[PDB]
Amino acid sequence: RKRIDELIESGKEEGMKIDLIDGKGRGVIATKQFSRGDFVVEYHGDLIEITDAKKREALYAQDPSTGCYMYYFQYLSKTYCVDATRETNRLGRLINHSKSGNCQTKLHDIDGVPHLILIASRDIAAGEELLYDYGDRSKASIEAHPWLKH
Amino acid sequence: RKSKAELQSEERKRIDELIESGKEEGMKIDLIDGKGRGVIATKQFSRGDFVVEYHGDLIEITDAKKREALYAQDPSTGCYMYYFQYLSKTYCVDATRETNRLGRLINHSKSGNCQTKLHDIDGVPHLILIASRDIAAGEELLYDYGDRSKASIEAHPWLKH
Ligand SMILES: C[S@@+](CC[C@H](N)C(=O)[O-])C[C@H]1O[C@@H](n2cnc3c(N)ncnc32)[C@H](O)[C@@H]1O
Ligand SMILES: C[S@@+](CC[C@H](N)C(=O)[O-])C[C@H]1O[C@@H](n2cnc3c(N)ncnc32)[C@H](O)[C@@H]1O
Repeated sequence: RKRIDELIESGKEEGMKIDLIDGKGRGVIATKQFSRGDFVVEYHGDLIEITDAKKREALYAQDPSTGCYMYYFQYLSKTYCVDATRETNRLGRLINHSKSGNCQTKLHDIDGVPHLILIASRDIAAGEELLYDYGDRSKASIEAHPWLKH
Repeated sequence: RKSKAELQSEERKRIDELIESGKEEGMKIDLIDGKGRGVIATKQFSRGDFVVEYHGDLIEITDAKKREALYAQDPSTGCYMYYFQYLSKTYCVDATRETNRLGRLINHSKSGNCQTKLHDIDGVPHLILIASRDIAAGEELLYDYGDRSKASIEAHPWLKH
C-alpha cells in the first residue's frame, strides 16, 4: 500500500514514454523494468458517478465512439466511470489494448477514495509497449474496432 | 418555362425532402479491413448528387470554454462530431450515439468521393454529404473529416490521406 499510494498521489508516472506505434496511434512504452504486481500507472481522468438514466443510456450508445476512453467500475453500490476523453499529460489513457496485455486494472482504495490503477500482470522489460484488456465492449464496438478481439 | 428562381426554389425543396424523409437509399454497411464499419454505394451517384445527411444531435456551441473542451476531446471523440461556423453561430453535430443512420459510419479520405455542404432549412443548418465526382456502385463512400487537432493526427495518422 505505502509506496503505491505515494506514486498515485504525486502523479509521478515514472518509467514510461509516449511513442507513435504503427496501427495504434500513440502508445506507452516502458523505459524501465516493472516486476509482476508492481504499480505501473493510474488510469487518470474525470471520475463520474453514473446515477442518471439519460447519462447511462447515452454512455451505452456511445460505446463505439468513446468507450475506448471510458472505464466503468462499481464501487460499493454505485456505478462509476473514469472518463479519460480529454487530452491531458496523463499516460494511463494513452495505453493501448490487448486481451493478453502485460498490465491489468485493479481498484485501489486511498482512505476510501477509489482509484483505478494498472498493475504489472507479469515482469515487464524496458522497451515493451504497455497494454491491458479494455474489457467489455458492445457488438458495435467490436465491429468498429476488431483489434478488441486480441 | 419556369424561371431560374422557381427552378432553384424547387431544387432546394428536393434536398429538403431527402433530408426530412431521412430515407438513406443506395448505401449499405460493410466491415472493412483497417477501418471497421464503412458505407458502400449500392447505386451510382452523379457529381453533385445528395448522398446522405451527417445526422446526429445538433448542438449550438455558445461558450469559449466549451469550444476548448471540444478541442481537448478531438482525438477521442472528434471523428464522430463535426464542428462548423454558420453566420454568427458555431455548431457541432454530435454523432457519438449509435443510431440506424449511415452518415456517421462513413470513413475518411482527403481525396474522398463525397464532401460536406451546409443546407439551411427554416434557419437551422443541416450538414450534408454530396458526391464530389461520379461514384460507382461498389465504391466505399469517403469524405474529408476536415480540421483536426495535432493530437488527433498522432492518434489517427490515416487523417493525412
Ligand atoms: C465516424 S467513424 C466512421 C465509422 C467507423 N469506422 C465505425 O465503425 O464506427 C470514425 C472512425 O472510423 C475509423 N476510420 C475512419 N476513416 C478511417 C481511415 N481512413 N482509416 C482508418 N480508420 C478510419 C476510425 O476508427 C475513426 O475514429
Ligand atoms: C485509450 S486510447 C489509447 C491511446 C490512443 N492510441 C491514442 O493515440 O489516443 C484508445 C484508441 O487507441 C487505439 N487502439 C488501442 N488499442 C489498439 C490495438 N490493440 N490496435 C489498434 N488500435 C488500438 C484505437 O484508436 C482506440 O480507439
